[PDB]
Amino acid sequence: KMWNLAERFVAGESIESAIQAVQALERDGIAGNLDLLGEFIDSPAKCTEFADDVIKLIEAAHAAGIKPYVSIKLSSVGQGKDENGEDLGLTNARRIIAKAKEYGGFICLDMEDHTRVDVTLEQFRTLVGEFGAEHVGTVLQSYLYRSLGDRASLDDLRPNIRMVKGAYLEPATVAYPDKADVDQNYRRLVFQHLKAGNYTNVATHDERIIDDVKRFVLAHGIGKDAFEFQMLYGIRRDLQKQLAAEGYRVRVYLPYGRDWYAYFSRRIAETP
Ligand SMILES: Cc1cc2c(cc1C)N(C[C@H](O)[C@H](O)[C@H](O)COP(=O)(O)OP(=O)(O)OC[C@H]1O[C@@H](n3cnc4c(N)ncnc43)[C@H](O)[C@@H]1O)c1[nH]c(=O)[nH]c(=O)c1N2
Repeated sequence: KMWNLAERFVAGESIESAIQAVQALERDGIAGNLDLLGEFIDSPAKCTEFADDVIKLIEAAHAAGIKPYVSIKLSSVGQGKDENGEDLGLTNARRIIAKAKEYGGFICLDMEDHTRVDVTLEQFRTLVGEFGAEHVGTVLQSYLYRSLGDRASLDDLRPNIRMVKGAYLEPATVAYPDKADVDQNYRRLVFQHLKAGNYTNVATHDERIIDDVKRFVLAHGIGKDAFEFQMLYGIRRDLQKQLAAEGYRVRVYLPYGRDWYAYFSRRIAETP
């Protein structure tokens, strides 16, 4: 009965359970951000199957009257694999974004470990050019030394970017080892993106940072339509509700699927 526990953080194992969970968030004035979980994705066949499963999700969400908003890791759809002379991740991402876009939806390219940052930001730029900044977004992680520079380099795209602290175990040659620096850099990324007038998703459960961002938005006259807070399903549900009740946009990341063990284990690891 790991599931009796994991149900807090994972919508369920089916597309149906995910849609039901988005519908519940929506009834509470909160948007959803769907994440298909998968573990075996280590072959071009399986990466493309995964992409097809994300597309089936997008169709089901659209059928259920939900604007598709889905986050994917490009490695899961073939990033770094060549199929007939083109990168499989880019090929599959195009299929997935085109389908989301047809239904007025949006895809976020999540950011993986440091080895995939350059390719992801190159691919993101390509895809923004093909589909528009209103339909594809990405993520920057405040623990990396390179992130402030990366954010500034994307300003010409006026891009939708989610700021996160960072999820991977990265060495000190790549990521600030001091949590104080990670947190200060997080504010810097959020504030520079907001000052540039780009749509910003403030993905954090750190209430001190949440309060400071509220302060910043107030002091700078930034509208509550210009950014949103984002949280993982099941973490600080009280803040999710409170921020929605105070007029902020809140969008909750909802993982689903049969392969939930690793995701669930990371939620357990991060228990305060
Ligand atoms: C919507 C969204 C989307 C993503 C990500 C986060 C979110 C919210 N992340 C993960 C992110 O990098 C970061 O690891 C987590 O958000 C945790 O960091 P915090 O900002 O919550 O602060 P921090 O880790 O400091 O935690 C702050 C507080 O939040 C609460 N909290 C956090 N985790 C909890 C838990 N498991 N159980 C109970 N309470 C908990 C506790 O109160 C804790 O003190 C991510 N990372 C990445 O590298 N690439 C990505 O694409 C993404 N995508």
